[PDB]
Amino acid sequence: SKEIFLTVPVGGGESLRLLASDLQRHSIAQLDPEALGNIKKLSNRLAQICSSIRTHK
Amino acid sequence: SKEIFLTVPVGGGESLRLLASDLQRHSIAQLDPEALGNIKKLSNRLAQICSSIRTHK
Repeated sequence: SKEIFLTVPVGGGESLRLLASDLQRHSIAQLDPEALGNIKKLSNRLAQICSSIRTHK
Repeated sequence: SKEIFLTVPVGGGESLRLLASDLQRHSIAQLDPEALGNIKKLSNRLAQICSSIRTHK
């Protein structure tokens, strides 16, 4: 494991392998309703951590 | 694999396991300079896909 990726199990079984070096839109737009919710929260919460970090200091 | 998580290899070896159900801030603030860059892009690009999807239609 060298590259970064997200694991979003389609529905509730097989886990998906989507690398950040590409981040396919459809791969996420083909998930289940419950999945879309998790993803949205993933980016939202994450975005908060970044700003919280001091990169200008 | 049922829960969603991100894999950010610290420096360049062992991959990290950070679930989205918690998303630890420090775990990301302790990574390497090259890692922080990838993460920031991960959330940015992802955020675009969401808005691209039609959830109001």
